[PDB]
Amino acid sequence: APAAVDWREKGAVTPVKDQGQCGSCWAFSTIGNIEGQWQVAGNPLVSLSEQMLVSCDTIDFGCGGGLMDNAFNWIVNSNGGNVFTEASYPYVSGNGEQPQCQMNGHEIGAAITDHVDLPQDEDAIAAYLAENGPLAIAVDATSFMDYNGGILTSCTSEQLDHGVLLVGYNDASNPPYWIIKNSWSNMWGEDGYIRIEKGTNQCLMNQAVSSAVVG
Ligand SMILES: COc1ccc2c(c1)C(=O)N[C@H](C(=O)NC1(C#N)CC1)Cc1ccc(c(Cl)c1)OCCCCO2
Repeated sequence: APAAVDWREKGAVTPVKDQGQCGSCWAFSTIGNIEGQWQVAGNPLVSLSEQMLVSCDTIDFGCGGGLMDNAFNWIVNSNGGNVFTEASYPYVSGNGEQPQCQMNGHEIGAAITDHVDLPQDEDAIAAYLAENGPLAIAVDATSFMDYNGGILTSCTSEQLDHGVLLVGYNDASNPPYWIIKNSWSNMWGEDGYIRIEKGTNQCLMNQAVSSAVVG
């Protein structure tokens, strides 16, 4: 594995979005992973629609939450692997509420076929992240609330409550660390991002790692 990766540089990362007062982090993590897997599949990097999932995902609970795996299933089983652009289906549940699903009028910006679950091991993950790009992961976010910058090495790691996106890492560093993109706008952490210690299962990060599949 490389000493450090960061798919933000490779241009696989859309800007930091805001999920608002709605429990749709599961939908951001999902979309962000599909954003990066589609880019890294050699396409124009494009912003995909989180509102699609929030309003239309019948396997999940919209603004009440969900699982990244179940979004991946619903996009395949229910939407023929199709994903609408942000542009054509903009995010509107920012202040907590859940508009009805509208299937028409939007434009497809990305397609998928399957998803995969990755091992609860950290070098393993580092090995998939660096070969494939941003990975949908779930975290204990308890210590994200008080986060203000730098490398978190004393994270509460007792329960998975939050979907986020893993975009890079760095072993050359003391301690080594992961780069994670959040959905709490660029006014939080380090312009939207948080760095946590790598190699201790910080915030239980290796527990629920997944990614969609393109082509
Ligand atoms: C289909 O709806 C479900 C079903 C089971 C759920 C969860 C949602 C769940 O608790 N999801 C977390 C979540 O939705 N967090 C919110 C935020 N921000 C809405 C509160 C975000 C989340 C939390 C934990 C997690 C995953 Cl993959 C996602 O790993 C699985 C741990 C137990 C599964 O908990």
